[PDB]
Amino acid sequence: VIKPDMKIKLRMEGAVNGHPFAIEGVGLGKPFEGKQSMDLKVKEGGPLPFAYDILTTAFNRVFAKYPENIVDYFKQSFPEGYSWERSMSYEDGGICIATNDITLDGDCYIYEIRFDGVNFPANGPVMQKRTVKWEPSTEKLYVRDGVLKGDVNMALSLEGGGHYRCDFKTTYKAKKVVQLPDYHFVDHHIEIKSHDKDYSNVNLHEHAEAHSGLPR
Amino acid sequence: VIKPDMKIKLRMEGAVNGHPFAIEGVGLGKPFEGKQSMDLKVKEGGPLPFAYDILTTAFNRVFAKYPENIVDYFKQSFPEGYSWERSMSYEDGGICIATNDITLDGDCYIYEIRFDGVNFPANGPVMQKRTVKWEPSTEKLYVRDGVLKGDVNMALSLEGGGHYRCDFKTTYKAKKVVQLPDYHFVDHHIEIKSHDKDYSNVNLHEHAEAHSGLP
Amino acid sequence: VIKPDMKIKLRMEGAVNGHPFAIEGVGLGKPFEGKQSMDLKVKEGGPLPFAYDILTTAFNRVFAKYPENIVDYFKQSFPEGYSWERSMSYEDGGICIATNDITLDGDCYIYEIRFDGVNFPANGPVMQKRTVKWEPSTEKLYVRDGVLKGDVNMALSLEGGGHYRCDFKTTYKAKKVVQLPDYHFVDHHIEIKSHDKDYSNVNLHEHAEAHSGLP
Amino acid sequence: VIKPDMKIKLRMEGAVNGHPFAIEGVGLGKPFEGKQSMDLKVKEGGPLPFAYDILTTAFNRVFAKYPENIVDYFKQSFPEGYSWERSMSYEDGGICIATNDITLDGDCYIYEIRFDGVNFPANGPVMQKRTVKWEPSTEKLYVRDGVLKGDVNMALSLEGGGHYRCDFKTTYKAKKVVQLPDYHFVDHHIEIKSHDKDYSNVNLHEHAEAHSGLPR
Repeated sequence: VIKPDMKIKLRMEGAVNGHPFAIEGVGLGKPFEGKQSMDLKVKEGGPLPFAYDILTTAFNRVFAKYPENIVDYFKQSFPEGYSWERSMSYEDGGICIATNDITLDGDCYIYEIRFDGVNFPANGPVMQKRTVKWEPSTEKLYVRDGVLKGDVNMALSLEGGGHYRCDFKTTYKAKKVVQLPDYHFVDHHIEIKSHDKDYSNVNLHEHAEAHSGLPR
Repeated sequence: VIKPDMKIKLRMEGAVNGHPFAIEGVGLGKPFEGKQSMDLKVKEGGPLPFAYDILTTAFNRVFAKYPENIVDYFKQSFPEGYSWERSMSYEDGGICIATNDITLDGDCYIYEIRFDGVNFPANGPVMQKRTVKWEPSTEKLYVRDGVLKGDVNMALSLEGGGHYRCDFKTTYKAKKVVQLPDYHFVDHHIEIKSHDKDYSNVNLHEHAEAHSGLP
Repeated sequence: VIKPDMKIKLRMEGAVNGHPFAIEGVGLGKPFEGKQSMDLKVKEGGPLPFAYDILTTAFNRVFAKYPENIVDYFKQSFPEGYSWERSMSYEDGGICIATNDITLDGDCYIYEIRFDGVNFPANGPVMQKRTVKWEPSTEKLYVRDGVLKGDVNMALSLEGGGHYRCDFKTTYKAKKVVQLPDYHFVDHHIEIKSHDKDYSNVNLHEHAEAHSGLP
Repeated sequence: VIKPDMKIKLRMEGAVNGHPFAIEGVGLGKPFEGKQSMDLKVKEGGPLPFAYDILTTAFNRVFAKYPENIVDYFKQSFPEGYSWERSMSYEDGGICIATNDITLDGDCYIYEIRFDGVNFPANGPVMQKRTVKWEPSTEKLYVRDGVLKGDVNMALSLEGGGHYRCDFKTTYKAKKVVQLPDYHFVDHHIEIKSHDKDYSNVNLHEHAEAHSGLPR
């Protein structure tokens, strides 16, 4: 049920600082190559009055290249699928939380995403749209209470230099019993490859690969 | 346009650990006495698989008794009203965030509430429904960036003793220009007065009073 | 063995952002009235390159007025005494941690204090010495694992208005078995009454009172 | 002033939950190989009533292998040296903070370390000594206010499975003006290679290598 080429359809509904928005996307990815791409359109709440970048990691670790020697929690979970829950705590007190319920219909993954954020300062980099991109990162994954956790300290690069930090904590929950992996890592890189002026239209790419870190 | 007795209608839509739910409420309160009560009904997602208590502070500081010597940000904001944004960070890593948009229709406040929480551990007191009540508390309120902030370290009492801590951070935003207050406090006390077995029906009370502290 | 008037001697050794310092103090207080004062002198590391205010809460809850209806963990612990451990997490990522070991010699409490802080930004209000005073506050106290916990969200007022928040988490540990109290509060107010230009010499006051909250 | 083989002498003084201790160490490392090792002896406060593992990352990024294409803040800082300040926030509310002032005398680095920790629960993995080792990790490094920051979400493996998380935030401060690097990573792995029963004697090794993460 996992093919080398898969399709993606998503809808995100959410709010930031109380202002509602919705986004839909269609994309495709290569589960065994750890690559995916997507075209996204703002359907409600546009033009978004906050940095689009805070949304992009919400738009599926199935699309991570896993080696033979590491248990792949995500690929095992299908056809039933899995869901995730995530908090994103920014250094200036802004906080977002999101969830994705991921199902499979034929060769198309369907994401139902909810995203909510609060307490972003009016003069902060998020509401003033001064973010440039996410730096690449390494997520740490480990088992807790029979489910899988993923943590990572991320950073947005800012216009005119400097970085803006965010601590991500994710819980991933398979919809059926699956084999549990040992502690491992997923390196990833997410990139807006193109966008129009107010980000109503966005082409988004991600590359991700699991590994076991420095040996000995 | 603020009367001694006012009505309340609310809808909350939300999710905890990805589990969607919705609650409706009707109540009434006394803005100048700092009291309010309401009846709440789970309309979707019932029976709620998490402690009801995490929701109750989301179910309006206009219902706080303010003395003459303290600027009342909330009462000033009407008829236009105000909105709030809040994060609630629990000591075991559970996080909720909520927003309320509050408007006025005649004598009736209307709340549009959104509530979301994630990362509550399966074995923790929230998902295990081991909470008893919120202890009384005191919110600290202060101005930042031309809007009003409210912070408080809250605690839930737990079944079989002990407490479970949660740090609240709220931003309040008037829909019009109002006078901004100096640093002050709001003491409050929130109580579920009655409920049925699975909390499908709940009668909720709050009492709150602003003050300027210890000399 | 607790008298209406008691003396205090302390030494604090510490470091902020890796910069070592040391302070000595002599003072006196009134355990049953919940008042205390003291004179403090920087002995090493002067002139301190950070806001003095971050240190003052480290410079003893025995000097809190407890009513009859609340168990007094602190007064019970003497003559053996008690110790405390505390973290202070500021909103800009600055972190301090402190410990005090408190003993009794005749009529004189002796404090051995250690204080350390890191990650205060160069441009932040602590390293820029832009703090004015701590606002009055209310500590929440409650039992966990047979010892007493104290939590409070504190705020420093800043020069030119605005506030700077800090979350306090303390653990208090009696040196002997004592009666454990129920959930309660300690209101307190701490003030630098006088100081010289670079805070080499400081006269510090505190007033504190326990209570059970809002009904 | 940077040699392929360098010596290390350190003293750490500190307290955990108010109980004071002191440790001294002698070791050596290979700055260009990103390898170092050390023998440590508890001089005061033994036998330590808490997990030794909380101390080990306090016992110098000079010993990280840096590629040509990444600015090496640490090697540049010598002979004058640099200092660091660090907070370590554990998921059960335990908190440690430490500082190291690092100087150079001939071919020997001298570390003066202070370490303080509080609010470790009596029944937690630290006071009950149920930690096994630190998992390998990837530190994220970036410039802020003209100094270098390093953040990483770390994890201790626990006896009988499971992990215990800790968020590290470090500030590194060169003692002279040096070139500032772009955002980068340092993968590392720290290991107690041998110890006696109560950890009075410990042989500690670390391997570390800088890189720039996933490309494109």
